[PDB]
Amino acid sequence: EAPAAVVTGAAKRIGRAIAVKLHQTGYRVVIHYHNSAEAAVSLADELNKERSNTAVVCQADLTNSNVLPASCEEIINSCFRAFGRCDVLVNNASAFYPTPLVGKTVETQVAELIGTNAIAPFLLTMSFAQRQSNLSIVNLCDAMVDQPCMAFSLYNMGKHALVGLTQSAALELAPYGIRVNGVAPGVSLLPVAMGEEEKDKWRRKVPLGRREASAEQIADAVIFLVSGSAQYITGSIIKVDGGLSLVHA
Amino acid sequence: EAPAAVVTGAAKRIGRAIAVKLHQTGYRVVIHYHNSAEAAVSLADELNKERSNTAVVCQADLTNSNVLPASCEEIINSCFRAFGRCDVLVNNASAFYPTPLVGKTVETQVAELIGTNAIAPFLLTMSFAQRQSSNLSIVNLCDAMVDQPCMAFSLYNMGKHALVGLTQSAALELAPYGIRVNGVAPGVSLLPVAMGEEEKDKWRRKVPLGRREASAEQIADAVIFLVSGSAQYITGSIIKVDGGLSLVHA
Amino acid sequence: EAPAAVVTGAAKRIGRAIAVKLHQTGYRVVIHYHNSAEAAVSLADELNKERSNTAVVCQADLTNSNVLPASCEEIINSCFRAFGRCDVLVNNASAFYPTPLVGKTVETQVAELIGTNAIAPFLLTMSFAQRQSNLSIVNLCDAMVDQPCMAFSLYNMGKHALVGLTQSAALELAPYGIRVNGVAPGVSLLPVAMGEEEKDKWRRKVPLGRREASAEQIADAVIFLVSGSAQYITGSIIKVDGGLSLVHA
Amino acid sequence: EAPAAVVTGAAKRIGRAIAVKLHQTGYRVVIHYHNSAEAAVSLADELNKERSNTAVVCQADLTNSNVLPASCEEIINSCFRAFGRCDVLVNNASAFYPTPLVGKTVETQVAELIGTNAIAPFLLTMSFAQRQSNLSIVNLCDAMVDQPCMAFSLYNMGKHALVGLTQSAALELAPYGIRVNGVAPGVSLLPVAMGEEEKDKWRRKVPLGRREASAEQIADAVIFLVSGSAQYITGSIIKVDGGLSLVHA
Ligand SMILES: NC(=O)c1ccc[n+]([C@@H]2O[C@H](COP(=O)([O-])OP(=O)(O)OC[C@H]3O[C@@H](n4cnc5c(N)ncnc54)[C@H](OP(=O)(O)O)[C@@H]3O)[C@@H](O)[C@H]2O)c1
Ligand SMILES: NC(=O)c1ccc[n+]([C@@H]2O[C@H](COP(=O)([O-])OP(=O)(O)OC[C@H]3O[C@@H](n4cnc5c(N)ncnc54)[C@H](OP(=O)(O)O)[C@@H]3O)[C@@H](O)[C@H]2O)c1
Ligand SMILES: NC(=O)c1ccc[n+]([C@@H]2O[C@H](COP(=O)([O-])OP(=O)(O)OC[C@H]3O[C@@H](n4cnc5c(N)ncnc54)[C@H](OP(=O)(O)O)[C@@H]3O)[C@@H](O)[C@H]2O)c1
Ligand SMILES: NC(=O)c1ccc[n+]([C@@H]2O[C@H](COP(=O)([O-])OP(=O)(O)OC[C@H]3O[C@@H](n4cnc5c(N)ncnc54)[C@H](OP(=O)(O)O)[C@@H]3O)[C@@H](O)[C@H]2O)c1
Ligand SMILES: CN(C)c1nc(N)nc2[nH]c(-c3ccccc3)c(-c3ccccc3)c12
Ligand SMILES: CN(C)c1nc(N)nc2[nH]c(-c3ccccc3)c(-c3ccccc3)c12
Ligand SMILES: CN(C)c1nc(N)nc2[nH]c(-c3ccccc3)c(-c3ccccc3)c12
Ligand SMILES: CN(C)c1nc(N)nc2[nH]c(-c3ccccc3)c(-c3ccccc3)c12
Repeated sequence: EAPAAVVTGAAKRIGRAIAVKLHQTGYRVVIHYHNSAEAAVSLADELNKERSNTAVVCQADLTNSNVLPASCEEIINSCFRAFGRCDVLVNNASAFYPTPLVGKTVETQVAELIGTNAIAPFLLTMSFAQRQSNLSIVNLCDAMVDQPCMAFSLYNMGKHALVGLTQSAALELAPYGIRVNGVAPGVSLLPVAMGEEEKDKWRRKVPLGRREASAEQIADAVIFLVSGSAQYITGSIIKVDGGLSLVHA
Repeated sequence: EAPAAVVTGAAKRIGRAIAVKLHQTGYRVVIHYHNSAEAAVSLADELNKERSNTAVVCQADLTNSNVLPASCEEIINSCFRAFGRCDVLVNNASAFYPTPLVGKTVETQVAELIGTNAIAPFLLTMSFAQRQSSNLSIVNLCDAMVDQPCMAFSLYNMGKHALVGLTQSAALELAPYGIRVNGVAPGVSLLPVAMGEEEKDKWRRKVPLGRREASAEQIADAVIFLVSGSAQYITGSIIKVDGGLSLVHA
Repeated sequence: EAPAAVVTGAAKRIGRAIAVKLHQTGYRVVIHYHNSAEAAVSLADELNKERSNTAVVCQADLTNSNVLPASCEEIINSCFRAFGRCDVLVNNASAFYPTPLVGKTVETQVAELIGTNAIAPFLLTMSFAQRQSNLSIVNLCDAMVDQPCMAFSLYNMGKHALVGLTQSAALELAPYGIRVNGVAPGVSLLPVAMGEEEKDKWRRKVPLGRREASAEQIADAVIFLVSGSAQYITGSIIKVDGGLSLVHA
Repeated sequence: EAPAAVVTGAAKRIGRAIAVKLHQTGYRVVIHYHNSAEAAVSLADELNKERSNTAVVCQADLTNSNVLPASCEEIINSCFRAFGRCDVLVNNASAFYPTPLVGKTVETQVAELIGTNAIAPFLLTMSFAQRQSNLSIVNLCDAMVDQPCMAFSLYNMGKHALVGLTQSAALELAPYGIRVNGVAPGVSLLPVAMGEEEKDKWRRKVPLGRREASAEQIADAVIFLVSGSAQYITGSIIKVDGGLSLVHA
């Protein structure tokens, strides 16, 4: 029987590439999404056309609130309901925008940035562990977490907290055979929202090829960590950044 | 005119040691507290006996909620109200208890552990900056053992990791405003009030430098250094005060 | 045409396992050794018996000296002489013994521990780059480098230097398309000879399975890093440590 | 009576500021130097004029060689000869120049850069410990050690090794009551001869004040670490960098 994975924020960009690559490796997948319903459904259709009954969708807002724990339990339950098992969890969903220290209320900014990047991953990890082979969790971290973008305090706080969870959960879940690791992009998939000077600016900074990573290149590191070639790896965060984090100001 | 400082969770233990040391150094202090009203007012009294109108208490819950930003703005406002200025913010208040992955609800555990150790610091830092020859700084109480977490303390550890991020992010963003943001990271310092002595000494024997926990004063000494003119170029630095504990393998 | 790899300290233990796995993967290999002449020649014999003309040995002392640069240049030259190309360098060879602060002279301890663990990797890197495809270098680091063993200051200084080399070379060699990464064991392959009681003491410290890594598990991470699935990864150090580095005192 | 301190490389710039500030705090000092004999002699004169026979000079090359251990033992011996005690060691002396991976020979660059930045500090640390209250060692590290300057591998390796020494020696010397810490400048006291327009290119990068640290600001962290206000501080590296290491590419 085929193992099953949950991928959060899987309708597009990097999460989509991760879902596709896991599916290509033999996994049945739960495609979690928030607003991108059309793309999520379209992906499930593509994957199921490829192998019957190997993809479902699960919608949820991963903003922090009093109902988040239940939402996270529901996402995990989705995988068990469809597939009878949940082997892999990939915490990819993430809000990202500036929150200057000096439009949304600040409390809403806290809820979204800290929720998606950290609390939800924790609650998902909890539900995943409680519901239990090669079991593992992969968290999408930031290679430049110690050289933060100006004015992105809350995002960066969420991403540091995710490092904490990766390490703490690796330690605590190791007794149950559940590995917990991170994959930490530098820049990958520059937005269409972004100008040509701005994109070029980022690309010129990347030592290895002066270009951003493709989504597939991020997904390759996820595949490695969930594989049997990573059986002794837990609590490790693998940068997939082309050397970007090594470049001083 | 004397500068003024806000210390969170300053009614007892390390926070009090910090408020006391700042006060001795010439600061006027806002003693924030949550449940320890008697301890806070008593400290405020001691300090005002030393110098009149140099201490005030300020009560606030720093659990995450949708009014936390208001609460944090009020704390800073209380320093301006009392003293006409606010030079130093120390983020010391902290909830600490296990939250196993496998009867406070989890919502409450998330709110208290992430609110006190990270979100309140952020919102206080926001309010401190917004409300502004001077020496403005923020000191965050971090964990020296943040990368070797205690078993079953994931939310507390997430909170402290987030506080590293805030220290770095805020150092970067507030530097152009003349506001320095640093950390002090104890290893083991004042042991929990309810801990016994088979266990207190088990923590003590782990510490390379002296086989003993740090005194509150020793933690405060590092805080006083970072707020001082002797640290005028230091920002985004987290100073470990751990007797080498973080260097010891399993 | 088959790519080629130099593995230092490859006659036994972890370097041998890395050489065996690269070879099983399709590489021709230079098996470098210092003293284990017999284990080394036996390994080339066996690999060549499996695929003709795919392994050679190369003897060099990697202690620091004024001749170390020529010795490192010759190692890389030996790979080109045998195979016509040099695609991969694995800096595995390492002296390891205590050097307390309070039979070998200190001169000799410095030369052996700092030479093998840091200066030879640097010179081999230089010769690798100067002599020049998915080109990459993998350095064998320590997962515990920031929680050092008591009385192992020079060994630890070496392994820290190795971290700096991994990062500096990743940055500098990126424009040439050469990736530089690290694999960081916690405990792996305990000396057959170390006492059993001491062995079980190390084993009981590892969160994931309460056992040391196999040599093959370490090699798996090397294989990942030199592969086409790691083409945007440079300057990354992957712990393969079962969470050991995460455990407080 | 008054404590005593060795400062390596103390004839000018940051080492000189450290020596002066220690002396002003009440220490007697050994002013170590290599080439700068006029400045070292002149400094000791100035300090002895303040307080009689509270300063001596000591010349030594700290390049790695077979005689480096005796050289370092003689530096510590010189403190004992002059003042009968040695309470503080400041490892400040450092060679700094590029060593590209692609007329000094490379073995000489290894010897100078690894010798001054790491091996001499180790040797001085050994001698200091052997010859033994508030005893401590302060090592001059880099805030930018994980974002290395392009083509400065050997220097960066040296500074990484020095982090490792700081930590290893803190652990090992703690039972002797000797604390071991570091001070990590970002950019400080730029060379007088560097054009001001090149100086401004570094300055512009520093978040706190768009300027470099004074030598005195660096010395202030050293004075803190050696003081009774840092009596529980060991194995800590304090960045004094105006936020520079936080700024991304
Ligand atoms: N791209 C990079 O260069 C880069 C760099 C560093 C780190 N990362 C990390 O790598 C991961 C993938 O990056 P990305 O650029 O692909 O991410 P992204 O496109 O910014 O976001 C991925 C998905 O997150 C989901 N999401 C956002 N807010 C949400 C909410 N409130 N509740 C539930 N889901 C929500 C969205 O779902 P819907 O679209 O369905 O609304 C979105 O598709 C992220 O964790 C990111 O932080 C990426
Ligand atoms: N002690 C150590 O060994 C150690 C180790 C590592 C890190 N640290 C860090 O150093 C700091 C001081 O340590 P400590 O042991 O002195 O701290 P503590 O005694 O555990 O807590 C300090 C104060 O935090 C306040 N607090 C707790 N929950 C709160 C809430 N919901 N809202 C507002 N305030 C709240 C309490 O105020 P009231 O009493 O008024 O309710 C308490 O007095 C903490 O940040 C801690 O994490 C300490
Ligand atoms: N085993 C672990 O738990 C562990 C933990 C952390 C890091 N690592 C790292 O992983 C790598 C492999 O570990 P290992 O246990 O397999 O190493 P090892 O058995 O201690 O050393 C491997 C080889 O190093 C070579 N070597 C030693 N001194 C040399 C010299 N002066 N010149 C040239 N070569 C020399 C030896 O070659 P000859 O036999 O031919 O003389 C030896 O076979 C090392 O870099 C090590 O530091 C291992
Ligand atoms: N300046 C910065 O921005 C910066 C940044 C990062 C780290 N640091 C560190 O802070 C410390 C002080 O920096 P700096 O800029 O003041 O250093 P520096 O001027 O480049 O060098 C300091 C002294 O090192 C001595 N030295 C050089 N080679 C030597 C050798 N082979 N043997 C013995 N002594 C030798 C020299 O002595 P003589 O003059 O007597 O020959 C020199 O005066 C250094 O360890 C440095 O790496 C500084
Ligand atoms: C949709 N995008 C742009 C992202 N989405 C999410 N959820 N997280 C992101 N993190 C980054 C980022 C963060 C720090 C340093 C570099 C890239 C990014 C980012 C920022 C710039 C260019 C490309 C990616 C990012
Ligand atoms: C009241 N106490 C005990 C604390 N309070 C707060 N708010 N934070 C704390 N953090 C720790 C701690 C964390 C990691 C490693 C060691 C101690 C502790 C801690 C835990 C055990 C022994 C001493 C201190 C701690
Ligand atoms: C042959 N051995 C014993 C080694 N050889 C080399 N070249 N390097 C080694 N590094 C380690 C090590 C170092 C720090 C923490 C754990 C293992 C070790 C090590 C030390 C103890 C048990 C297992 C491995 C080691
Ligand atoms: C005399 N100088 C220039 C130095 N001397 C020594 N012994 N070490 C030095 N380290 C640096 C440095 C290294 C990395 C990043 C920034 C500055 C420097 C440095 C490099 C550039 C500008 C100012 C200082 C430096």
